[PDB]
Amino acid sequence: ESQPDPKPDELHKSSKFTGLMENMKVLYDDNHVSAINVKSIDQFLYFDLIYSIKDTKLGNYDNVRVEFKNKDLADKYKDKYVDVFGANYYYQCYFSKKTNDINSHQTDKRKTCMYGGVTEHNGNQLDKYRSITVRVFEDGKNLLSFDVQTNKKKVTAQELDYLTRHYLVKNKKLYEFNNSPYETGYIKFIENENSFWYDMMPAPGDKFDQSKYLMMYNDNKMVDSKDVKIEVYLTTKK
Repeated sequence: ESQPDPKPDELHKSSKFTGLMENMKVLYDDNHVSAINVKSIDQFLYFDLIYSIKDTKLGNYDNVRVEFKNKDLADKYKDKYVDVFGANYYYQCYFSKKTNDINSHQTDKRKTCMYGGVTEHNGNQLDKYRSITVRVFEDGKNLLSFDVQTNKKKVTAQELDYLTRHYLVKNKKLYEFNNSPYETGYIKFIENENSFWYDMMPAPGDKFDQSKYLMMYNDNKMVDSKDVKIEVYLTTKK
């Protein structure tokens, strides 16, 4: 089944967001969580899992809390080896680790947080990368198309959304420090006779809540990388 295209729920307008657009841009910039074949090492609340994933590139985190929509999802992946991929946040992130009074001077642990992004490792690997075409519509016209790549058979929508928006930040300035050249944007995922979409712009007002925005990924929704198609619909600002 297909989510109706926007107009019920009309889209967020970037011109009515008066906060710092950088706080959206940073979620789809170069840095993101990516780990292959890792297992949970702890749990804070009953609907999350904690991973020791080090930020080898900048060391901004050593531990990542992954939050899910419900207990069933955390139970499904607990203690199993998985791949993790997603957009992380810091300012609103908190968790405690249950290391049983720990030792070895745990100290100086650097934390970050995310939602969903988890797929089983075993069985889900392709030998060679798969390409997925993204068609971009600007004011109704398809003026740009490009591909994103994944090595997973079942892939989260979060991973594909990140890769799509990363290209558009770098090449079409989708988000800038204090504005966007686009008024509205949505990303649409098509998988056989199912389709769904996400609003790409922040809610109006002077503050952007990163955690609430990223919470949409807590369903861990997945698509089959061989069947999915991506469309992006942007409208330009006056």
